[PDB]
Amino acid sequence: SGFRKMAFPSGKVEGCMVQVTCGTTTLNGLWLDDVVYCPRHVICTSEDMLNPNYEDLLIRKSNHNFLVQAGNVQLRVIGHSMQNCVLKLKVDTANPKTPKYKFVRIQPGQTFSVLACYNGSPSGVYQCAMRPNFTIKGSFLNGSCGSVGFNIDYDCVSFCYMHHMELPTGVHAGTDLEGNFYGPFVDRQTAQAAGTDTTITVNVLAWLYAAVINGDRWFLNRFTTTLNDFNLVAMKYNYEPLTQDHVDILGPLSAQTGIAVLDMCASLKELLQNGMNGRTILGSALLEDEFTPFDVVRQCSGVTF
Repeated sequence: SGFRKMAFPSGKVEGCMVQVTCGTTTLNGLWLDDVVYCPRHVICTSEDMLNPNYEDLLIRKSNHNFLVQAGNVQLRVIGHSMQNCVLKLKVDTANPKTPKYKFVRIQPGQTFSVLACYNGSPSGVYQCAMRPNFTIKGSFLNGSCGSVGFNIDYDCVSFCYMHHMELPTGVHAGTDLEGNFYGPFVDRQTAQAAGTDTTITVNVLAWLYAAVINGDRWFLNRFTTTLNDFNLVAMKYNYEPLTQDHVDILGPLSAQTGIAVLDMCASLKELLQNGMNGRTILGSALLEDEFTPFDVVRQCSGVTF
């Protein structure tokens, strides 16, 4: 028992992190097989970021201008190309620690682990979610760019995020590993603001199931609701609409606890309208939405990698 914000073990990813320098800019790269992936803004000066023409800036760069260091040892760059907002540096050595891997593009509501890195060295690991406004609420200092987000399926690492930028509201934007930004964000120092940070309803319900499994039961009431009635109330509180597909996804947690999804929706409706009255659920005074149904099943059944 107990329920914690749990990250994937980071060992497989620690083995892929390198340092990339172009002139005075140092950030992180991901070394898989004989390719190093990094944010294309590695080629930019502070001044360049106000209005960069990446194709024009790249013409001034050769292979030998990209300095790649893997734990104190220099890698030889034999090719470079830009794909969307990432640079692909071809190196003459395959990473001997390359895990089985995939590049995925995740949906809002999906969670992943971040390995925060500086100068190609791991600092820490933590769990995030892709927000409905396509930002993440990370922890990233200057130097953190090229840090990656990932999920592990037994022995296979699915890379879903590469860190590029911070919005002045303190939230984070980045790309998939094909270099496409999540959401409308661009790698330019121009006015960009996040949209409404809506709450991931299906994730809140998963976490309420987690609470019941772990004996935290004070919020269970004698009520039920309908999807349409729940969604009338949810919308008022900037919760995402709940769909029949979401109900189906919560099936396993419903079955484990014997509490119908619509009964748990009725408990959530009462928590939204009444508040917590100074009580806590799984050590939180807020409704937590960064656990997916899959995350709850995994943590409550002890799945390993």
